[PDB]
This record gives sequence, structure tokens and C-alpha cells, in this order.
Amino acid sequence: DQVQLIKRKDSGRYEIVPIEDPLSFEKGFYAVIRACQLLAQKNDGLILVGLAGPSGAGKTIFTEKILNFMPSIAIINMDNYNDGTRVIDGNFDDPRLTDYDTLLDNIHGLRDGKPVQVPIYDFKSSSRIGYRTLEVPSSRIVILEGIYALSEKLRPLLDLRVSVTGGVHFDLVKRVLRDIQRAGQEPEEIIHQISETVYPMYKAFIEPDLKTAQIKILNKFNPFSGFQNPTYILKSSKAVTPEQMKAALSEDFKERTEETYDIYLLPPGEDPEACQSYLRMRNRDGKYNLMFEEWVTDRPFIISPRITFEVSVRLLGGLMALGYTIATILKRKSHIFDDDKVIVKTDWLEQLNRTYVQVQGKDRTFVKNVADQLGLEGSYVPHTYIEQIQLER
Ligand SMILES: Nc1ncnc2c1ncn2[C@@H]1O[C@H](COP(=O)(O)OP(=O)(O)CP(=O)(O)O)[C@@H](O)[C@H]1O
Ligand SMILES: [Mg+2]
Ligand code: NA
Repeated sequence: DQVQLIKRKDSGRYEIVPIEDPLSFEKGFYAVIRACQLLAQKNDGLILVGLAGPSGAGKTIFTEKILNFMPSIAIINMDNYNDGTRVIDGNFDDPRLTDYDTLLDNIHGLRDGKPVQVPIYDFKSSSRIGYRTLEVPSSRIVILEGIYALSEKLRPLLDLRVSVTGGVHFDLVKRVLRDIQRAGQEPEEIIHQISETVYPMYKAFIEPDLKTAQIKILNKFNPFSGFQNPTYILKSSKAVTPEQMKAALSEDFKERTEETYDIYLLPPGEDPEACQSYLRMRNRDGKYNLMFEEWVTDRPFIISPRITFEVSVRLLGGLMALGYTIATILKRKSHIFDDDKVIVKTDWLEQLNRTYVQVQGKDRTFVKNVADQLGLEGSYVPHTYIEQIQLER
């Protein structure tokens, strides 16, 4: 865990000695920070670090913890370099999406001290909407975060190669194992076959790059962290119009609309319309998200950690190949007001032909009072949408 430097023979710049042992999330967080402090005291110019890993392993929450610890660093999200015209698919996992010409040019400019125009990618329209000016930050630390941040085209220009594995990406594999395990099967052999089925590109394209990491962070998933800081939801059948929300709520609430499509998946086996733990595939603005449906009902609230990570549609085919079945499809159209801390929205679901109001957030007192501000008392429905269609048979 001791970070030490060694002069890389190809240049005069020093480099971190590879830590062969995988590291904890909290310990890897401190190993990365101290490695940057040492690399910035022994090498001049830009300190570029590649942060690679699968979707869901925790590299996003890793970055936003480094940013809150050090606001003087800049984070570059590698998916902003995507070019939808390169592939005919919409799979974000596809390594053929990144425009390496713009990427490599951006890092050569930042190495020469120049500010560069880094692209901004809108997944809803699947196009590059514009650019943002990124100067070399004060810390001179730039984090390139992406699934292929340790690709062969980027390793010569990286000063530190960090990989993040595990998280909810691996927890889904253990969850599927809990659902489909048969007696006599060696668990490590089934785990391997689950990963090949549900993540058909991890072993081939993603993992080989992660082995070349100098700090290998293994993020062990915590099932109890979600319910420590969960999402509190109040659902109402009242007809609070979006015009009434705009006026009642503060001007800090930003207004937006969206259409989502939820696919509810049941595990294989005979759940007699009960003991049913759903997996939810959500489609929203060009992204597919897998969600775990772990719910507690404290009237009038409904509470859930809302554990979710981005997945390819291929994951749906893999789950169904492993016995998971589609219970129902829920198509909705939503009108959202977002305080960035509290969300007040109205959802219209086609299958119910009804309109519901939803106040959600991580601060339970903030959710209750905002719902009281809209006069929602006496109209609460403490049930999930999938539970409402079940009740209205
Ligand atoms: N050790 C852990 N304990 C609890 N939750 C964890 C976890 N590691 C990862 N997660 C969960 O993983 C989810 C998504 O991971 P995160 O966004 O942090 O990294 P990521 O970039 O790989 C996913 P995405 O690509 O969709 O952004 C979050 O809901 C987070 O709570
Ligand atoms: Mg539901
Ligand atoms: Na069995």
C-alpha cells in the first residue's frame, strides 16, 4: 500500500511502482491521492491518470469522492468522446465509439499547457451537442474516467493506471447465482459462466486492460449501505398540476420532461405471485439502467436504496437466456421538478391510464414537508407502480 516511484526508462518521468495486491475502496482512495501527490512533486507538466473499470464497479462514485476531497482537479468523462455514427449499435460498452482523434488531441494540448475544447455528448440525441473549454486545473491532475481508460492508445500518455472492479457490477453476478444455482455445481465455475453470458465483452475487451493497472481497486459491495441512506418516496393520487408545482416550489427547482420504459424481470423458478424479487430494466434518454427492487413500506412512505447502474440491452438477452422472464412493461411520461436534492414529479402510466404525483429524495423530512406544502395529506398510495397493477387486477 506504500506508494513509491520509479523512473520509467522510456523518458525521464517517474512512475508508480505497480501494487500487485488488490486494494480496498477506502484504501485505494488514499493510495491514488498520495500517488498523485508524489507524481506531481517528481514529474513536471500534466498529471494524467486513467481510471478504468466496468460499468457499476464504482468508478463514478470514486471520482466524485476525489473531487469533493480536491476541487482543484478536473474529471474528464471519456464517454463524452463518443461518436454514434461509428457503430450501428447503441451499446455504450462498444470500444469503437470513442473518437480517439479528439481525445488524443485534447491530452496533448493539456500537456503543452494549452486549454482544449473537450466535447459534450448528449445520449438522448446520440450526438455531440457542443464543446466545453477545459484548462489545466490548479492541481494539474486530470482524471480520464471510462471503461477503456487504460486502452493501448492511452497507456503511453497516462501517468497512473488505476482500475476499479467489483461493486454492483459483480454483485449482479452473485445475485443471479443465488437465483439459478443448482446442486453439485462448483460456484466459481458458474460465476464465470454467468459473467460470460451477462457481460459478453468483459473478459475479452475490458479485463485485459485492467490487468495493466498500477493501483487495482476492488470495490466490495455493501448490501447495508443502501438502506443507511435510502430514497424516501411519497406517492399521491391528487391532481397537482405542473403549473401548481412551478409556483409552489422554489425557483431552485429545475423543470424537465422525459419518457421512460421499465421492463420488470422475474427470476427463474416458481414464485407463486409472491416472494418475487424483481429486476427492473429502465430505458430513459438513450441509456439502459438495471435496477434492484428492494422495497420497504413505512406508511405513507415507500423506501428503497434505488441501486442502479448502466447496462447494455445485451444484458436483457443474457438474463432471459439464464431463465429470467419479463413480467410486464411499464411505459410512462413524466414531468419533473428537480431541486437537485428533492424531486417533485407527476407520472402518467399507460397501463393504468392514471396520473400520480411523486415526491422523492434522500432527506425524509424534506420529502414529507414538500409533500405537505403541496397539500398531499390524505391522498398517499404507499405502493410501488408494479404493486398497483398487481392490486388492480
Ligand atoms: N461497494 C458498494 N456498496 C454499495 N453500492 C455500491 C458499491 N459499489 C458500487 N455501488 C453502487 O453502484 C451503482 C453505480 O456505480 P457508480 O455510478 O458509482 O460507478 P459506475 O460509473 O461504474 C456505474 P455507471 O457507469 O452507470 O455510472 C450505485 O448505485 C452505487 O451505489
Ligand atoms: Mg414499480
Ligand atoms: Na439443485
